[PDB]
Amino acid sequence: ATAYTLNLANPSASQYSSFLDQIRNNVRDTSLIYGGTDVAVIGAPSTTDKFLRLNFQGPRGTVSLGLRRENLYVVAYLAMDNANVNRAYYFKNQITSAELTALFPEVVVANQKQLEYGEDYQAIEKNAKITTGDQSRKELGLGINLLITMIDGVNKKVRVVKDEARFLLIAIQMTAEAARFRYIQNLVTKNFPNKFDSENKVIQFQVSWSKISTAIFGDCKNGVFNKDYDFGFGKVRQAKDLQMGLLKYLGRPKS
Repeated sequence: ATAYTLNLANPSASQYSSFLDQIRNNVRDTSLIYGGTDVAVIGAPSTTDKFLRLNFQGPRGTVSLGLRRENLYVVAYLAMDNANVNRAYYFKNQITSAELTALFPEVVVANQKQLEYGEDYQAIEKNAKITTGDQSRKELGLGINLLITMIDGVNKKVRVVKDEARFLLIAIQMTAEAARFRYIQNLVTKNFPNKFDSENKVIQFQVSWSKISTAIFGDCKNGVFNKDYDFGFGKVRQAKDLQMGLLKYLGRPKS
């Protein structure tokens, strides 16, 4: 599969932004214009190019994440164990053994292992064993330095579910969610490269991806919604106020 790399040995705000735009440009169909806006839209499903590889390159090793091109959902990750041997962990309802070999060719078939829990946030959060606040992903925070610390929990280490789950929660939000929402991208660059607090607004955006994409696709004219909408953080009438980065595929515009 095609692969893009994020250098965490010498990080910079400009490089992080370029990384996110490479993801957006790879999966979008430039001929799709939703609600008269200039926001990128994911193209229709394909069988000739199903996955995308993202490499987190560090001074002491590289950890990789695999995503599905049709919706940016997570399918698997790659990391060396305590014996320095490469291993792959995957969600079975998302990818097959042969496809996994093409995605991560440095991992032999015998070292491919199925994950014992679902890829929905609720299931991953339970295994993360967070003990303060509402115990959800929000309590961990966000940021480049945080991604670096969480990667250390899986790079060249014996697998521990608690640490694996915490790594996945931050890796998914710093790639897929940041690609979908410029509000999240902007928080990361403003605070670069530090760890910082998350917000209720961040979570409200994430749970509303389908609803937001649907409103722009069928109830918006030249960037203006036909009625008021509230996704949790306030009333909105102009699509631009949502600062979207990538919309969900819902078909081609009518008329």
